[PDB]
Amino acid sequence: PGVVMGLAWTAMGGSTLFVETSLRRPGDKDGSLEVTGQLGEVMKESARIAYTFARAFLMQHAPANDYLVTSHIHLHVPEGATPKDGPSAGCTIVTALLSLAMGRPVRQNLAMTGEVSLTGKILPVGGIKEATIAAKRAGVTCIVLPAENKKDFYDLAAFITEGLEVHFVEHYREIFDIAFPD
Amino acid sequence: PGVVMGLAWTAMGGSTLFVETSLRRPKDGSLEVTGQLGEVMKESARIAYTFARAFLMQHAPANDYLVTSHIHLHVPEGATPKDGPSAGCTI
Amino acid sequence: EKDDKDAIEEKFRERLKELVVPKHVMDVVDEELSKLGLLDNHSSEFNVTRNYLDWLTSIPWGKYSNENLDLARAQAVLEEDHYGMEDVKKRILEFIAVSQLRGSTQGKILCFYGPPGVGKTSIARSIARALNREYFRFSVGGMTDVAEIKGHRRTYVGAMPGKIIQCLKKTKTENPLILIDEVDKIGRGYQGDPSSALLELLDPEQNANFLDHYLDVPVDLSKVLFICTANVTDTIPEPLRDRMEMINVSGYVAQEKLAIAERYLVPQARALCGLDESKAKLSSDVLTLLIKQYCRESGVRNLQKQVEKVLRKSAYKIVSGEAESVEVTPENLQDFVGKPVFTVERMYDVTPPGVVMGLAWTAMGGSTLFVETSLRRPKDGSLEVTGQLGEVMKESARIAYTFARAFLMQHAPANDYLVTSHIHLHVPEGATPKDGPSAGCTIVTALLSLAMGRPVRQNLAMTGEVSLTGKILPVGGIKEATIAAKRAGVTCIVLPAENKKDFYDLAAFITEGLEVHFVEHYREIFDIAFPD
Ligand SMILES: Nc1ncnc2c1ncn2[C@@H]1O[C@H](COP(=O)(O)OP(=O)(O)O)[C@@H](O)[C@H]1O
Repeated sequence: PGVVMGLAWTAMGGSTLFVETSLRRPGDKDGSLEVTGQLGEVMKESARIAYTFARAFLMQHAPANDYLVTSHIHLHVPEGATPKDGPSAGCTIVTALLSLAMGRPVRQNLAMTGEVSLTGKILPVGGIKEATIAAKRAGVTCIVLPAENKKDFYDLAAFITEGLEVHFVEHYREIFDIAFPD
Repeated sequence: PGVVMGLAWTAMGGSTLFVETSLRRPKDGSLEVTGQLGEVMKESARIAYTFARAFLMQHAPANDYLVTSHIHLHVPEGATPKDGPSAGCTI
Repeated sequence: EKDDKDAIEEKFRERLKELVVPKHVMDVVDEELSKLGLLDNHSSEFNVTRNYLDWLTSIPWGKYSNENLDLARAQAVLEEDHYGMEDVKKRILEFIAVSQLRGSTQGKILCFYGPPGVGKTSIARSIARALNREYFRFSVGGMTDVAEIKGHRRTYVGAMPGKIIQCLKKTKTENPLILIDEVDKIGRGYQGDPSSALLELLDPEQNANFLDHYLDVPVDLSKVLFICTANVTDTIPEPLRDRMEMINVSGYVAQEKLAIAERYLVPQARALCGLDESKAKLSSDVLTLLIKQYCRESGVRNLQKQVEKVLRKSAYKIVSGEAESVEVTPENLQDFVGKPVFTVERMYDVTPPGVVMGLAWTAMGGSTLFVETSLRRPKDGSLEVTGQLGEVMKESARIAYTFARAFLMQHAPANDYLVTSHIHLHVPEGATPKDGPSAGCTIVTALLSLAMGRPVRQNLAMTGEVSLTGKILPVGGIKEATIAAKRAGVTCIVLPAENKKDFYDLAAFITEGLEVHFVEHYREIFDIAFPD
């Protein structure tokens, strides 16, 4: 729980990244989020946007849950030596925070990517070909992509697409059902 | 509610941008501005926040939403940098 | 081949007979002529020898333009060629008088600085005409290469002498008038620093012998009137400032702009458009309307473009056959220029509490400034400053805030607004960067007006640096600020007492109609801003 596999663009055929969340610390005080790793300014901002939406999404889904409001959460992307940037992992951060807050592991062999706004809308991201190739190399079964990237995904070669269950989403509410079927 | 469409200038012509605000937390309120916003755009948010806080006093005195609550302000497409006081009234 | 070369040698020798060639130059001619004698016409080096020797013969040696030394005639030329510019005209008249006493031509280094469009470049042509000199103009703003000043090496293929050397041939005299433009806009460069070359040009000791890179011989650059133009003096390099004599040209008020447009701008644009006075008519009201609404600069550069546009459309109208004669009345002005560009002279017609009008000065020209204060929130208060404020400007706000708190204790002890409230201070037009302690006293008035809830006296503009104890310090650009204040239609202007010299150096009509107050401490400003 608290670990979600993501997709990243790399010159060496792309790669898949992970997002790890953990409790940093065990009445009006509020929690805080710390982001570690060589994250760029755009990537750091996306974590703040994801953190705000994750808090808001929790009130509607589970008002009694106050894990994301009071607790202090540490977010780390492993392999900190390599620099990371881009809003690609915005939706991955939301799932990691939600999984940690709800204490439920995300669906196995599931990878997601795509920029997310603080209202929950999923925005298209570049490097669809690299992300899809890295997903197959990582041996994932389900891949979540923005709905606006449907043309990019279907423009790829036939032999790098079959065998992959791809989900196209517009809002994070659809990602929540896929990530946490229950 | 909390989302307003604005107008912007780009190299490839005009563009339309949205301004979305949300509650950061469920006694002084604070405003956080996200996105690759420039110094001029960041300052215009402070001016807009001050005026909107003052405008509510003369319009809805009983409404204390802006003075106490914590509001997060984000302009979508965070990868693309933005600057200018053009979006002052949209905020 | 030799016979053709012989004719080339003979014609070149004839040209140098009139010139008083220096001792070290004639030997250079002789050796080049000797090399030309033994070189064939088809040789590549023959062209270089032929061209270089031509340049040496073309440059005058000891030939001086016939200067005019009549004070009355020169003054009449200056008055008929330009309006105003008394300080510039006085220096030129004094220049002629000194030359008369000396009994021979002499040179000087002069600098004209002011807002663009004032007439710095145009007066240079009038001065040369009055002085019976030759006018030459070149610019150094944003220039990084020093080779342009002195040319390139002779052995280099496709190399030409420098602009000063090129100036000598075209002017055909050793006593020309040289104009340098955008001196304040020069900057440091990686390839080379032309500031060192400019220092030698403007140094009376160094310019006596100037070394180029093509002719490779010293040239007497003295006895040459050097005129340089700039927008501001602060950005001019310190060593260059000392060698230059600073003469200030200020902007023009609305009544001054109409006189320039009626007498100079309109006739010049009409003449170059092929029209006549009878066919094309521009009244005073349309010219007044163009200045008030279609222009905002302190100069007349933008006004000239608007006037030229009107004549261009009028010339097209008569050619197309719409009318034999075109009269530009205010009713049909929109058919020529369109909707007015500027509709409001000032952002705040009536200042609410916490709003005080200020004055700002730039290289662009004078400008008006506003300071707005508001309650950011309904143990210790805080002040937030917005806008593109510089480091100096932000610090002045801190000084003003501290003094404003102290002033309220001694004036309204029961009032704790400035200590127990969070106040946001904003200077509108946040896109434009702002810097300088000029608005120090303006910030104090804005904070005091907001705390007391009393609007400041209408049509009042103030400027001047304020100290921690309340002392008012002098500020620069008083002339530019006063012109902008007059354009903004203010009635009362508050200035530091140490700036009295700058304010009274303005023209009589500019000062007239303005209620100026000179202060040394902010206590006097409080009474003026808040009479009750
Ligand atoms: N007092 C004046 N009398 C006559 N013409 C003037 C006067 N002031 C300005 N002008 C006109 O305005 C124009 C100003 O342009 P110029 O001075 O060359 O710009 P800059 O100052 O940037 O070099 C000139 O062409 C000049 O004819």
